[PDB]
Amino acid sequence: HHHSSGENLYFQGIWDRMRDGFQLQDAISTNPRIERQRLWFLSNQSFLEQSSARGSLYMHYVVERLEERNMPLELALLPVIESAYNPFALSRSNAAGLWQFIPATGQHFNLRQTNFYDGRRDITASTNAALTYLERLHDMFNGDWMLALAAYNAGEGTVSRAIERNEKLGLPTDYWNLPLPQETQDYVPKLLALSQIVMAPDSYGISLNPINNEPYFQAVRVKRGIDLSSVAALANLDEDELYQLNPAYKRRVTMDGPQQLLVPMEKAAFLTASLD
Amino acid sequence: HHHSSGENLYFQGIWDRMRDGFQLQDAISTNPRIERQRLWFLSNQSFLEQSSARGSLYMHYVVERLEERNMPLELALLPVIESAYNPFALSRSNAAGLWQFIPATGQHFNLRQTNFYDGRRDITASTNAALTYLERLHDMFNGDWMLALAAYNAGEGTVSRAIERNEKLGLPTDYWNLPLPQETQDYVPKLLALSQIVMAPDSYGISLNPINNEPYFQAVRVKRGIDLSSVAALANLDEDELYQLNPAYKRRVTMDQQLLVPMEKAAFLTASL
Ligand SMILES: CC(=O)N[C@@H]1[C@@H](O)[C@H](O[C@@H]2O[C@H](CO)[C@@H](O[C@@H]3O[C@H](CO)[C@@H](O[C@@H]4O[C@H](CO)[C@@H](O)[C@H](O)[C@H]4NC(C)=O)[C@H](O)[C@H]3NC(C)=O)[C@H](O)[C@H]2NC(C)=O)[C@@H](CO)O[C@H]1O
Ligand SMILES: CC(=O)N[C@H]1[C@H](O[C@H]2C[C@@H](C(=O)NCCS(=O)(=O)O)[NH2+][C@@H]2CO)O[C@H](CO)[C@@H](OS(=O)(=O)O)[C@@H]1O
Ligand SMILES: CC(=O)N[C@H]1[C@H](O[C@H]2C[C@@H](C(=O)NCCS(=O)(=O)O)[NH2+][C@@H]2CO)O[C@H](CO)[C@@H](OS(=O)(=O)O)[C@@H]1O
Ligand SMILES: CC(=O)N[C@@H]1[C@@H](O)[C@H](O[C@@H]2O[C@H](CO)[C@@H](O)[C@H](O)[C@H]2NC(C)=O)[C@@H](CO)O[C@H]1O
Ligand SMILES: [Zn+2]
Ligand SMILES: [Zn+2]
Ligand SMILES: [Zn+2]
Ligand SMILES: [Zn+2]
Ligand SMILES: [Zn+2]
Ligand SMILES: [Zn+2]
Ligand SMILES: [Zn+2]
Ligand SMILES: [Zn+2]
Ligand SMILES: [Zn+2]
Repeated sequence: HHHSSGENLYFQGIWDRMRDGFQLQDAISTNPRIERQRLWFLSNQSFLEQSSARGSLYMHYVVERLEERNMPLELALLPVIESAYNPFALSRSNAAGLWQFIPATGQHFNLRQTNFYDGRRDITASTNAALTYLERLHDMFNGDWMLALAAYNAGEGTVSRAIERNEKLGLPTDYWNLPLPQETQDYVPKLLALSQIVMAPDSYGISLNPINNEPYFQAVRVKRGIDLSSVAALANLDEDELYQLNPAYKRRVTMDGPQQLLVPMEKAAFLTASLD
Repeated sequence: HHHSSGENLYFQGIWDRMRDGFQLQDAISTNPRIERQRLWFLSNQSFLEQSSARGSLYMHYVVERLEERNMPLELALLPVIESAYNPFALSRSNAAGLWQFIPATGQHFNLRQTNFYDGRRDITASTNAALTYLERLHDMFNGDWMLALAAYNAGEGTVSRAIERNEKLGLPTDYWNLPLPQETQDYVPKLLALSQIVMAPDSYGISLNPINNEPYFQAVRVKRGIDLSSVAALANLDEDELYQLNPAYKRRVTMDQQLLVPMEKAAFLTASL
């Protein structure tokens, strides 16, 4: 119960703002599995740097959504481990977008999947769905964020079955003792290790890319037959940047999508007035 | 039902959109207490009409917040019964804003209360706090929205103590069997009755005030303490309308960084401020 309710506008950078809402640091065990993931980040330092530079487009939005819901701000780092904040990322299980929704879970959250539009890549739709899913999982596991994260990665069924197996054997049923697939064994310590580094990067000899505490994009209502090319030309925008903000459109063809477009803040007023 | 933003253009108005996200209709009992509240609304029809006219400023925002959290859209009616969608409404217990936060609960959610600023009246801050509170209450009562609503009105402690009392007596512990203060006895059936009317207004001989399924306002960044009078003059806005959208400011001086403005002036004010 650290509710900010809109005073976090005063923070200079996004990292400080994120740190303000961290909720999982108090209870971090010193399980060696966390140390193991911490070393991975230190020895692959370009991973966080590249994720941060891409993340600069999206992180402000993610942070504000988490704050509004009073959810742990460590979850603003979840796309780092899921997708390196690359919304075009696609796993071999066909997990898609920043939040790595598989097709069936995406479908459950009404993240539409056509040949030209994939709602799982849509920044705003996918983020709100992911936070809703995470909240639901947390509720299903009696408020335990470790089990919720495990279930996000492995599925609620897998985690529940692991719990019941341990109950029958007379083993403890906390996340750390569950016999989960290796990916899920690594998943939670990975997030915890990364959050420790983000909390105190100096202490690991790391420097984070400065990211300002300001919105990068604004949603603009548009018409049906307006191409990204046309919007780019109209506002003298970099078409690559527009695509990175609107990655749901495969082949950059604006078909099959909602009548909303994310545009850079500095051109938002012009495009609002021009298109709407 | 999880809501996608592609359904939105097809909705006629906000009432259709609201109904789409209703989650509490399936399990509404036919307890006489609900019928009793339903009759009150039918015999005092101006109540919902006045609430709807005020609500036209705010309802779209509330609906979108509820959708993105997959929370019951019946909760978009909670400000009707709490405040008639009037953010200046103030109970004798000093419950304030659309969502009627009392001082201590407001404080808990960091809704600041000075002689010049009351965060409880702030549309976006109060709404997000209320939804968070409601979600937390729902979680505390094992997903039961009846108990959550009762707790919103009476407090978590009161409801928990009523449940424990019934357990010891060997009574069921569902909302309907708790002997709560009369306000809280009426509170939940009031919301359910109103949602039934909104769900099928034809069936009660009611026609709801048309409200478009479009945003009324947009948030605009301001980096300084500007007067709302100055903003109103700059954009040729009615100062009253600006105040209704930004009711937290007693002194209208701001100083106390986001400002809600009518959609049609949003681009101009974004560029100007
Ligand atoms: C002489 C005469 O008869 N004059 C008529 C006026 O009475 C009438 O004004 C309206 O009257 C009704 C009372 O029947 C009143 O309804 C009340 O509205 C408030 C909300 O503002 C509710 O209070 C909230 O209740 C919840 C609990 O459920 C609390 O959690 C919340 O904190 C309370 N909020 C506040 C601010 O106190 C009351 O419960 C509700 N009473 C009910 C449903 O019985 C209307 O507000 C009055 N409206 C106005 C504009 O005054 C008028 C019609 O407008 O007609 C006159 O003739
Ligand atoms: C957000 C999301 O879609 N989560 C789903 C998850 O995806 C995981 C899968 C993982 C992934 O794609 N791993 C494969 C990596 S590799 O390409 O094979 O190396 N990434 C996603 C988010 O963590 O898979 C499990 C299990 O199917 C699903 O549980 S279910 O309810 O039982 O279906 C769960 O819903
Ligand atoms: C959102 C909110 O602030 N809810 C609070 C609620 O307010 C209620 C009070 C009621 C109200 O103002 N009633 C009095 C009306 S009258 O003017 O006296 O007739 N309206 C508000 C929202 O439902 O009062 C209870 C009990 O104190 C609080 O529980 S506590 O945890 O035990 O403090 C609860 O937090
Ligand atoms: C398969 C692989 O090596 N992917 C790279 C990993 O670092 C990482 O993989 C992601 O692992 C998550 C579990 O920790 C999965 O939930 C997620 O789906 C998976 N993502 C992808 C695209 O395979 C991510 C980004 O860090 O992709 C690669 O970079
Ligand atoms: Zn709290
Ligand atoms: Zn803080
Ligand atoms: Zn669901
Ligand atoms: Zn919950
Ligand atoms: Zn919790
Ligand atoms: Zn069990
Ligand atoms: Zn819907
Ligand atoms: Zn629920
Ligand atoms: Zn006026």
